Amino acid sequence: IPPIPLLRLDPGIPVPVRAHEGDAGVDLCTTEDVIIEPGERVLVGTGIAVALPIGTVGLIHPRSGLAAKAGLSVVNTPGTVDAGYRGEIKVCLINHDPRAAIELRRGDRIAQLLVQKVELVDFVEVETLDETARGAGGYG
Amino acid sequence: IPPIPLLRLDPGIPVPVRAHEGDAGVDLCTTEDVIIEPGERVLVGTGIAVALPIGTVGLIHPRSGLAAKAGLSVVNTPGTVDAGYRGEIKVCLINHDPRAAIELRRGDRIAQLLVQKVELVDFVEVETLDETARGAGGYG
Amino acid sequence: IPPIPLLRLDPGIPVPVRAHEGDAGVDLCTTEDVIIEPGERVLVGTGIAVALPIGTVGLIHPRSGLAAKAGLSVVNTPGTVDAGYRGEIKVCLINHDPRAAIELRRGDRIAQLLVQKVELVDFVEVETLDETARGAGGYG
Ligand SMILES: O=c1ccn([C@H]2C[C@H](O)[C@@H](COP(=O)(O)O)O2)c(=O)[nH]1
Ligand SMILES: O=c1ccn([C@H]2C[C@H](O)[C@@H](COP(=O)(O)O)O2)c(=O)[nH]1
Ligand SMILES: O=c1ccn([C@H]2C[C@H](O)[C@@H](COP(=O)(O)O)O2)c(=O)[nH]1
Repeated sequence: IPPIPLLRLDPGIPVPVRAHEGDAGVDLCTTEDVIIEPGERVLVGTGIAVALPIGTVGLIHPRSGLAAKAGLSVVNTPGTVDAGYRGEIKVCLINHDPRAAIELRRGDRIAQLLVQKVELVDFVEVETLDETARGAGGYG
Repeated sequence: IPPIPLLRLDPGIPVPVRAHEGDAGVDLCTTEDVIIEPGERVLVGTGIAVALPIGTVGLIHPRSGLAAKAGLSVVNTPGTVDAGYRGEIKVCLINHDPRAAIELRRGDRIAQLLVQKVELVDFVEVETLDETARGAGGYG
Repeated sequence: IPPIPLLRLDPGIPVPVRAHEGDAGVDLCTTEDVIIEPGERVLVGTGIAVALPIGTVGLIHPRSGLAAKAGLSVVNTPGTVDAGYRGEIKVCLINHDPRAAIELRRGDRIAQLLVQKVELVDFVEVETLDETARGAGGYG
């Protein structure tokens, strides 16, 4: 698989690497210290820009450990990085703990980045849809 | 790629379109005005139904801008739209800001819809699993 | 498609099944009773371990009904289960309702598990990225 071009915007942030051979994501870091009070959110930079190939999408997922241990998550999760995006990747972090603030230092790992294929499809208006077993059963 | 049949249930909502050639998602709108007080959630309709082909899934992701700027997100994110679903697509919105209510008007864009392949696999019970390097290391 | 080896760690939890032929996910249950007070979170076990093949990822999504009806969600959503993981799958649940606690009993369905392909790519540092129409337009 062709590697993804990565631009290091911040010399103090390492190039992300895959920790185990089949791991879905690579770690993303914050380029700045932040204290996130309970219920508050903050947008931080990751120090990198990428050129994802057309046909793929980058997905920003919360880190599992910080989620369970501190309530740290991502407001717009899964964060959606489009193939044509050439800016710095940013993460919108939120503290879901009711009591304890979260302190993050520059260089701390804050999220993980997955790359997947996406169907670049068009939607064609029709007058009727075919029928299925599941039907209109759903709870939005 | 074969286009996806789309049924317009609401004549006041446009047919979604892909804004740039490789963008992962298309915009979804609310069919109704809502004011979402801090910490509250609401289920809104999008005015469309689709027939996704077997082998794919529709994913409802929060919009990036509204997430960072107002704290708007989706409670069940990523919202999972099954291939056999033939009802109106709905979005369960939540206001994660601690202070400021969010006002959305009919026609406002509230989320984005991605289409991806999904593995329709069966799970076979075994007595033992093979071993790996990562192991049982995880923080749920 | 080759079925996924599943290890039942808890004899009181059923083997997950796909409810309709094209449904994206299978149901995951909690192995324990929990009461989740408003704004609080809890890590529960699902009673199963799996061996996902290299090249895939397991994704833990909130259940749609409980999200809209009770505010139940997943803190690290989408929960990311790596191919090399051989431990018990766990779910970090959170109550986003401001008022009403959520009571879940052992055996209740709490989430859904999807399986998708993931691109196991490397990132190669470059000095410059190519240019696109979308550009650096984004709201993290
Ligand atoms: O954000 C969502 C999530 C689900 N659904 C619809 C389409 C799904 O296939 C159906 C699933 O609901 P349950 O069958 O899981 O209740 O609900 C939505 O409209 N929006
Ligand atoms: O919702 C989740 C997320 C992760 N994991 C497990 C499987 C993952 O591969 C492992 C990853 O945890 P870390 O290695 O990132 O700590 O934890 C879960 O059981 N449930
Ligand atoms: O978590 C996120 C989400 C989005 N983006 C960037 C890359 C996206 O393509 C662009 C999309 O933003 P809008 O064009 O949707 O405003 O923002 C991020 O850096 N981080």
